[PDB]
Amino acid sequence: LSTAILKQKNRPNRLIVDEAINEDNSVVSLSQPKMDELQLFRGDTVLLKGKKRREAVCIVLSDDTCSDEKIRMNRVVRNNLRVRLGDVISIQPCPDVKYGKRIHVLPIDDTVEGITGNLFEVYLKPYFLEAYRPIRKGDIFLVRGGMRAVEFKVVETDPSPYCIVAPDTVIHCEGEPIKREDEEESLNEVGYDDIGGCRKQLAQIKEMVELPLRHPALFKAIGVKPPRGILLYGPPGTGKTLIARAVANETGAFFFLINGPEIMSKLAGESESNLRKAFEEAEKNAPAIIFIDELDAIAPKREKTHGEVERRIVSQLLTLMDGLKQRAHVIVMAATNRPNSIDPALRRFGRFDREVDIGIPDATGRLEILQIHTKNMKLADDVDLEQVANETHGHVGADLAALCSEAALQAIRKKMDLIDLEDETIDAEVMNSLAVTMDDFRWALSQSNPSALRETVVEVPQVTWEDIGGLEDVKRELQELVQYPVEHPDKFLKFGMTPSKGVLFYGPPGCGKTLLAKAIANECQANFISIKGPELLTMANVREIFDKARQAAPCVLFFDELDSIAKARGAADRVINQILTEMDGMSTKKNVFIIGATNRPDIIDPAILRPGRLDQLIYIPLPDEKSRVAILKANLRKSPVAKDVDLEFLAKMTNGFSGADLTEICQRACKLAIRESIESEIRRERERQPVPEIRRDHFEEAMRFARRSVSDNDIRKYEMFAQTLQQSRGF
Amino acid sequence: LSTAILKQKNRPNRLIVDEAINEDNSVVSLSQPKMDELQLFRGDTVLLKGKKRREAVCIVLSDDTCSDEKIRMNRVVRNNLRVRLGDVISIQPCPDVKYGKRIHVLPIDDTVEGITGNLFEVYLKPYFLEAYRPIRKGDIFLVRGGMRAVEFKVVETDPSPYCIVAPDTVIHCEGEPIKREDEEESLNEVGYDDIGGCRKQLAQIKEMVELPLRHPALFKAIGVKPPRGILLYGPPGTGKTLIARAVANETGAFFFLINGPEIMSKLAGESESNLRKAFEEAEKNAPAIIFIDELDAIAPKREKTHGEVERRIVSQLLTLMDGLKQRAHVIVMAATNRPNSIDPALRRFGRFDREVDIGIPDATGRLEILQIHTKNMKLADDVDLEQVANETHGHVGADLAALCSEAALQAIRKKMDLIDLEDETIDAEVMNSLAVTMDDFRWALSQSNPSALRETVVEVPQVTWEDIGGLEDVKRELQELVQYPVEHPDKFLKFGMTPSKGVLFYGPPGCGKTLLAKAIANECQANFISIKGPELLTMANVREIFDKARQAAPCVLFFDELDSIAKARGAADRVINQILTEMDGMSTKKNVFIIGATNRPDIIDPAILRPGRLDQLIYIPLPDEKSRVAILKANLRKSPVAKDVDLEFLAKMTNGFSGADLTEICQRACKLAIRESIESEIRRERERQPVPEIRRDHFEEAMRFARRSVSDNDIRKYEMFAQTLQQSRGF
Ligand SMILES: Nc1ncnc2c1ncn2[C@@H]1O[C@H](COP(=O)(O)OP(=O)(O)OP(O)(O)=S)[C@@H](O)[C@H]1O
Ligand SMILES: Nc1ncnc2c1ncn2[C@@H]1O[C@H](COP(=O)(O)OP(=O)(O)OP(O)(O)=S)[C@@H](O)[C@H]1O
Ligand SMILES: Nc1ncnc2c1ncn2[C@@H]1O[C@H](COP(=O)(O)OP(=O)(O)OP(O)(O)=S)[C@@H](O)[C@H]1O
Ligand SMILES: Nc1ncnc2c1ncn2[C@@H]1O[C@H](COP(=O)(O)OP(=O)(O)OP(O)(O)=S)[C@@H](O)[C@H]1O
Ligand SMILES: [Mg+2]
Ligand SMILES: [Mg+2]
Ligand SMILES: [Mg+2]
Ligand SMILES: [Mg+2]
Repeated sequence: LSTAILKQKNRPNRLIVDEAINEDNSVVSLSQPKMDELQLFRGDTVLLKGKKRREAVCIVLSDDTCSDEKIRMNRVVRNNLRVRLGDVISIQPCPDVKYGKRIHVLPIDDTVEGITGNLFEVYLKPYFLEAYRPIRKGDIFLVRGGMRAVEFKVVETDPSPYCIVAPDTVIHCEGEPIKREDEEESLNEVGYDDIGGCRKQLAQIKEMVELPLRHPALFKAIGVKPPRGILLYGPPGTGKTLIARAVANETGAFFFLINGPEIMSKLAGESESNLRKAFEEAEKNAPAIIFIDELDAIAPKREKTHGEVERRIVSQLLTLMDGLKQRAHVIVMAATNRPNSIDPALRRFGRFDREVDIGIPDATGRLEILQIHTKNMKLADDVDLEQVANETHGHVGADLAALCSEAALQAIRKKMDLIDLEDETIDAEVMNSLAVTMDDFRWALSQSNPSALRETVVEVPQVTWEDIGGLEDVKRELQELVQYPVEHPDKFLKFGMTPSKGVLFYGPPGCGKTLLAKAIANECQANFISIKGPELLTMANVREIFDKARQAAPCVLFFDELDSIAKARGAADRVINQILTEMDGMSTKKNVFIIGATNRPDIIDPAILRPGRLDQLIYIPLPDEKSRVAILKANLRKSPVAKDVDLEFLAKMTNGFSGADLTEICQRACKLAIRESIESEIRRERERQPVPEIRRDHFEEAMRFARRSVSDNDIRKYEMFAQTLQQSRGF
Repeated sequence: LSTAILKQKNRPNRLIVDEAINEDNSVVSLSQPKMDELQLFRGDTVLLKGKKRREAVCIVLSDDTCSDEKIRMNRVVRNNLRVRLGDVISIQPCPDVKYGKRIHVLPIDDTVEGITGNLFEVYLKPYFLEAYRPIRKGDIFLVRGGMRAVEFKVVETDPSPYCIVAPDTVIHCEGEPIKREDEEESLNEVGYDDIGGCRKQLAQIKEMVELPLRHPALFKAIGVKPPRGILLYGPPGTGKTLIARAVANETGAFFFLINGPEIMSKLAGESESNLRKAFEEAEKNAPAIIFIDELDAIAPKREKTHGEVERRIVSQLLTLMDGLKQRAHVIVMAATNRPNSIDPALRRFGRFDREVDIGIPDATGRLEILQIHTKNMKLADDVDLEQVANETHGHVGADLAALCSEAALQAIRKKMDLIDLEDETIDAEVMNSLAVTMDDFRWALSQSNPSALRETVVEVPQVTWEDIGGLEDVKRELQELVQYPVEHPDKFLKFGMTPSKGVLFYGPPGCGKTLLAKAIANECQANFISIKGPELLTMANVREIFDKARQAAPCVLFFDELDSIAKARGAADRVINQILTEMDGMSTKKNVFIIGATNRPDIIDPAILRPGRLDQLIYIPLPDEKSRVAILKANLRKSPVAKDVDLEFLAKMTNGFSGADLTEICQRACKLAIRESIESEIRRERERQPVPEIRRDHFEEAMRFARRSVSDNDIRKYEMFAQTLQQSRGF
């Protein structure tokens, strides 16, 4: 699997956190059989490994009420490891823990507000009375005393980082008290759990970055060289910088961060000095990561660049990238939202040759993002994040963070009648009551302008075969053309046939060509890329479409509305010839399928049909009576149709209708039902100051206005091309 | 021959390595007749020359069990020469070897891990006890002693580089111990054996570079001046830098390396200083090579350049190139992947006038690359590198190195369930078991995006006359037009006729024009360049195509789908007029053949047909019955067709079918067989929870759906142009 690196090892050292019974900050309880397997004894000091490299040293005890697979700890231990209930930790024996020489501690500010008592005497001394509590640098623990308990932070240890607080150890609380904001900033460090919708890409990053650095011998043994340069790219706001901070906070390697604007804001000469210093300091620390965020800020195309300093930065960076000895254990990551603006010399072998695409999240990916962002918001109980994830079509992670911000602001606007902008301090009874409801999310949805609306979406469609009425033969052909070479490639090797990767749908308008392309991509669970003819004529970029379909294989590359390009024949001639050239180079990829659709088969370019490009000509015809019943059933699945409606009769009397004409009939019936329902409630309001389902009368009224969208002469010509389209090339 | 310089001289001094019997690190055994021919005696110290200029001094002995053509040595001697079993060395008498004054040695780190004993006393003294072992600087030898033997490196010799370790010689092991990584980096130096698919180009480089430098008198005697500038060019990743390191590590000349980005990363003034210093230091060392890697980094087109410093670098380089006295014995090599971005003044006589094209490797060349890269990988036994070489179509050497990396990573992913990313050290039982299987290579193939897919391939096609059915007369014409002027030029001089270098294939679509062009290029063993019409209309660059066909002569330059250009008549007018101009200038090359194909002969530009451009008009017609049998046989060669299938009957009932229509019939039959086979196995799985060959029923079902791709009126018009196409020019 591609995500095997992210899988939990499920070792016995892994344990699940539980709610403590009597265990204080410095002890943890386990089941006795667990120590028997782990050979742990009583009174042993143990080391806990958690999230974001956080550590803790505590005492392991025996619990007869502890589960085998779980560990016992209080909320303080759960806090110090950045772990939560239900999360997994690791445990290992901790030897060589010596008595503390001197521990430097300090309290949290908001705990010692208004308190003038001696912190050491009143709080620290009783808590450290012969208990032999093991502590580590950076730990936070709650100490009772006085009217209110105060938390303290271990800022320095003698020795570091583990020590035992003996009664002979010197405990001192001098120094500037620790602000809660300082600990709060460290509490909310980014981790791999703060990225949603990037599970596959996070697996790639771990293999490319964390594996060659933690286990360089694993690559020397298999006799391969790991990459030195990783280029994260994607649209703006998709979380490349967020992944940078996640790797910064959850890697064992030394991490150096370079900002593009930071480097180029410096004078001519301090930029190169800072670049050289970054790579030098990364080589001094053996396993290191250099992240160059906004790579295209410092390394644009040398052909398209005016200043001398910009060109000297790019050459300096190329030199430093080439100067990595491959024995230095330095990996250079970079992020960019304009991957094609980067100097081509920086994307070669040995320099940023591996690329990770942090693309647009899909509906489930962006539901995961929404849960991450709302995880600390005060949500109401009626808010359905699954729904919000479904309407947020063109949103990226930053668009969803902005959407949650706007929802919170709408919630505040509903409470401004209770607050004032000029209060010295806000009311206390409005904070606890302040919650974001699903209505605020609907409002924020109506006002959000996504930044990723105008760019190609590559995802499995939700259109299913059940959305299509009839075309059972075409469904069989499409399965045998798109699914068999992908699912049973050995069959195609047995008979020596190579599969054809192209299909042309043609026929009258509104008969289901677009639905068929999406439905076959959905059944095969293949990514779907749709490029309408108008999008091509308003566009170098055809090359990016085919490259995008190559990266996302198995893919169905749909070229819809080819008739729009054909009518434009100029720019349309270049577009078609580019597409033909790409389809010739595309034959290598055995799992990218190209589909074209046109309802003007008389003007299609004959070269499109050459054996090897789109030689499978499938004719989607105007639906017959049985298919019309099926179309009407398929369109009305989401509608409450009353049982007296005879779809058999509706399909009998609509003779030359398309699938889209039948959809328009159902649309009119819903419009009549909505009008009747709206009139009914206005009449009720009129008297005070119904229409649950679409009935047969609505379909009668809607159908006497039915207009047939394909002429009889049109049907004749389409039937003629059903026989003579393969002959269109030649004369 | 063009590769005569690479041929082994097969001198008596050449010997084949053998597995030692009793020979230790300082002795080598030979057959007694070999010394009789070589006049070598017993106890003589001898010098061994191996790969990458490595040397060794040892003692020659007499072996009655040694072959005449082979030499005896242990693994230590085999290691010190960078030679392997089956490889050839050279031998010569070594006189004037004096006693050592002081030899500075040091051990390898991993050999002395955990060992605190005295290296000299325990190891070095017993091994050097009166044995009079001859040693050289940089030698590595294994010395027994203690619980574990330790290897030592000779870092300095008094005198250098040969010395005799007398008992009176001072042996000392002080100094920082030698890391194995340091020796490992020197072990894996690049040599001419680390380049695959460039045998012809390596021969060119040796003649242009290593011959004028080793034997300048050989050029003064024949009265010619050797070139001073060699330009390696090719697509990115094709191994130009690799050849640079190979020449650096396997030439007797002083080698200076200049990096384009290195030079231009310096300040305005240190760049010119570094260039001048490089050429000065190359002239101080008499036979020298200056390699300027990434030439286009420092020397772009002065017309297309903005900075003043860039233009001063180009002028500085032109001055230095012109300043080579031709008596300095300095050769300047350069590499570039944009040979047309270089200043035209640098490709003139006396400056980079010789060019070597490190092009795309072909199937056998890239099999050689794959063997080089996997030679230290742990491959399984089922991996077929010949197959991988066949699917990797658009790959260059760097794409194949990346492909082997991805295969190794897939192998690791299959073993992550046994390893952990957080282990302090990896498991030992998973390394030895970790091997790359052919399944990992198929996966890496499915994910590889080659960088050389979108560029012209120049190679001999695999299409053979047996792939074509019928057209026996056309095959005779093509042989008499393409093969006779190449194979029997004296015949064409006898009769005073000059051959015509152009052919126009025309006729109905799908009748074999593309196959005929590839088949004649394959029979003549000529390079084949194909330029489809769409590729031209999406493109200065026509000039590069004809230049590329001129460099690769004997070549068949195929202009396929000329009908696509004709229908576009603009950009198409410029393309045709450019092609016509090139065909006029192309008549000089007597061994570049141009072929055009069109299935719209009614709109071909009449100037194409002028006597001297494409005046040979060959009409490929719609196949007759006998040819249809031949086409069906040719298409089904790779398919398991059952014997009851009557191809004679199939061809009888398909009357007006093209070659491509018959191929489509065979494709449908294979699709029906695949569907039946897939249904059969699903039925077997259905009952548990066949179709070995295509039978006559499949061809019956497939043929009732057969559609004829050429109309009867189309056939009439094509037959009319079979008589009146030469008349198309004039009115
Ligand atoms: N995949 C994601 N998961 C969770 N939060 C995300 C994700 N992507 C974006 N966000 C949020 O959006 C914010 C902005 O994302 P960034 O990390 O700046 O994206 P970006 O790749 O840097 O885009 P740029 O810098 O404009 S090219 C982050 O701080 C997160 O709060
Ligand atoms: N066979 C069908 N089954 C169900 N709904 C259909 C069918 N054909 C058309 N429709 C409906 O009519 C709409 C027309 O879209 P399609 O027919 O898939 O695209 P089309 O064939 O290119 O025709 P266009 O887009 O109007 S030119 C669909 O979105 C459906 O709502
Ligand atoms: N012909 C070849 N034989 C063997 N290995 C090769 C060959 N070509 C490339 N490689 C491998 O691929 C790597 C990349 O080759 P390079 O030397 O970078 O090619 P290149 O010509 O320098 O391309 P540039 O520098 O981007 S223009 C080499 O280090 C080898 O490991
Ligand atoms: N005479 C033939 N013998 C064998 N196979 C043939 C023959 N003619 C056509 N084919 C098959 O049909 C395919 C069509 O390719 P060609 O006929 O060589 O190209 P063409 O003549 O330019 O016609 P196109 O490419 O369809 S416009 C070939 O790749 C073969 O698979
Ligand atoms: Mg950013
Ligand atoms: Mg549509
Ligand atoms: Mg290079
Ligand atoms: Mg062809």
